[PDB]
Amino acid sequence: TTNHDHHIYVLMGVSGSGKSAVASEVAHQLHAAFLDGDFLHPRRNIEKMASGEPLNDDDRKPWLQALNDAAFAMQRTNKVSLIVCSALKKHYRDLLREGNPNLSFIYLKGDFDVIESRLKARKGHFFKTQMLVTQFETLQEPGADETDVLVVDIDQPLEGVVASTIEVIKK
Amino acid sequence: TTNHDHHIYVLMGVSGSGKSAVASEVAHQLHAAFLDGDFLHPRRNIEKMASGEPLNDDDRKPWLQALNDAAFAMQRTNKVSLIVCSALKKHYRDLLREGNPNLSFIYLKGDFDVIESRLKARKGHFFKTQMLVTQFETLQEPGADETDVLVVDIDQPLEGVVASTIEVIKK
Ligand SMILES: Nc1ncnc2c1ncn2[C@@H]1O[C@H](COP(=O)(O)OP(=O)(O)CP(=O)(O)O)[C@@H](O)[C@H]1O
Ligand SMILES: Nc1ncnc2c1ncn2[C@@H]1O[C@H](COP(=O)(O)OP(=O)(O)CP(=O)(O)O)[C@@H](O)[C@H]1O
Ligand SMILES: [Mg+2]
Ligand SMILES: [Mg+2]
Repeated sequence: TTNHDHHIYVLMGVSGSGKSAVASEVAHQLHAAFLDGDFLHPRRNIEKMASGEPLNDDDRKPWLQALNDAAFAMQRTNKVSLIVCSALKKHYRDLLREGNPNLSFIYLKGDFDVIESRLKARKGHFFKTQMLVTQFETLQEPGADETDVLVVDIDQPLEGVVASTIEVIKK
Repeated sequence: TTNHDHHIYVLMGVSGSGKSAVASEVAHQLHAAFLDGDFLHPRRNIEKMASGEPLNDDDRKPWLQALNDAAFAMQRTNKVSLIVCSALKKHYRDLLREGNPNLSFIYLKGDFDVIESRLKARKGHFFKTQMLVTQFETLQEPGADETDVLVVDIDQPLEGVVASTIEVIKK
């Protein structure tokens, strides 16, 4: 059932790195299957985040399995599938990876100052620092041993970010 | 938790009526969320479909509930959610409705003569007649009693269907 002929790409990196804004554009450009993973949490998770609370790792178990399932579905009918999922921790990455030998990660890498500048430029959006500091703390950048991780420089205008993304895709 | 100010539109209709192509531009242009519902089929379904066996109405139970779920999730954080899914039988429509008072359908409506010339329009595609008859055989036209169903006439070129879809959306 796994078409090793088709591929699935997971845009990752903290909140503010560019996942959504670049992924939209790439799928539109290569004309491909794109799925935002924020969309697959179980009804239980939506209420907990709505009740103002942070999901914990157990809550992410069923979500990432759903996403992994969704990875499975996209690559039956598309050669290029993009899924947005910040996936900061190396164990989430293994939850996605399992049974998907054809899934790989594209990591939109930047440092703090760059990503901070990016979110405060959100018109009307009040920017809270602790949130981004938790994102860096949680982030367990994939090492060299994570060999299905490709990497991208977000320090570049979106469109450059876009183009690089396409390259590492067509590379 | 149901944000009655954000809405989900399901692009329904037969296979061939433009569900995915129309929904991608409406998502692009409206800058809104788009989930294609093929991708939420349980690992079981991917295999039943792969082995070649059709799905019955039992195997869609779990899939449409996942989608209903997904609908819930998209409208927490977006005012306009579009979900592609054929939605042929009234029952499938009822199942997506459940829990989601803030959901609606946009019926990419056409007749047989039209959808067929279209599916045949792509090169290298070997078009099977029964496959679309069945489609129409299966179809349970949203009747006038289903008042969250809007309809868009497809006997119109791609762009007016995009434009009309957008109208029913902003209407
Ligand atoms: N290369 C770039 N240059 C300038 N702005 C960029 C950029 N890439 C993304 N942006 C903008 O930066 C902000 C981050 O957006 P984006 O929604 O894509 O990130 P994200 O999806 O990773 C955060 P979230 O997880 O909350 O969705 C947005 O304001 C976006 O328009
Ligand atoms: N209004 C229109 N004018 C011309 N071509 C159109 C059209 N709407 C759709 N198409 C084309 O018609 C065919 C059907 O595409 P599309 O993927 O949207 O159908 P669909 O989503 O209903 C297929 P399926 O349901 O099997 O997933 C494709 O060739 C698409 O490019
Ligand atoms: Mg995002
Ligand atoms: Mg389609």
